Amino acid sequence: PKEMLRAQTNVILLNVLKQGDNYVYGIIKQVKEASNGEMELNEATLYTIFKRLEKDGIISSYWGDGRRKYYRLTEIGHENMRLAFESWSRVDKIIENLEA
Amino acid sequence: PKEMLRAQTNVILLNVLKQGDNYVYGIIKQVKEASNGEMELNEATLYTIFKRLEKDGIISSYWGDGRRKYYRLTEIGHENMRLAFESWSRVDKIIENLEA
Ligand code: HEM
Repeated sequence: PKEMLRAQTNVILLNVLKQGDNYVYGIIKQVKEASNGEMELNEATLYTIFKRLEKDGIISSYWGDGRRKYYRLTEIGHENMRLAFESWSRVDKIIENLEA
Repeated sequence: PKEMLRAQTNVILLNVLKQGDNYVYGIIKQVKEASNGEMELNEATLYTIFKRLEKDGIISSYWGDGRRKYYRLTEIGHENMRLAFESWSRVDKIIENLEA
């Protein structure tokens, strides 16, 4: 399901930036390692996602020191992540209660 | 965020039906209890969601024995849930690796 995959990719990318500002190739490498090789993201996929996140004010970009484009979570992006994490956590506990 | 709330509601409703076929008022009651009262879903919200899920072949409906409309996960709906659970579980382990 394409839109769920995009949702999953967005969550992963935001959690990478939560660990620290990063650039596209560094993010790909980190996600490849964290997924034991099972998730090899494409440069162009990240550009597509980051254009939307920047438009929405969730992340911002800035140049490093061949200069790399770095991305950072914004203050709004951090707050949105925390709200999402807390509400999905409540969902998890609801589902836990529905089973046993 | 409205679309994330809808995503959360969909997941909860599908997990209710995973526990057994059910009807709208019974589902509301179960979700209210499982959320310790914090999630009181509206009849009309469930109708909206169930119209889409039925259209998509994820659930189907049938009459009980004042007769209630019962809903069941379909074979496709069960398979979609399992695939979603497995892939989001992989996401969780990816995020775990990104932290420590
Ligand atoms: C860790 C925090 C999580 C976030 C931020 C998150 C976010 C999202 C988003 C954004 C979507 C798609 C809806 C949209 O893009 O508007 C989605 C879909 C979904 N999530 Fe999560 N999610 C999280 C955790 C979980 C967990 C723990 C489960 C386990 C039950 C789960 C199950 C699902 C399912 C089944 C869908 C598919 C919804 C559909 O196809 O309609 N998610 N999630």
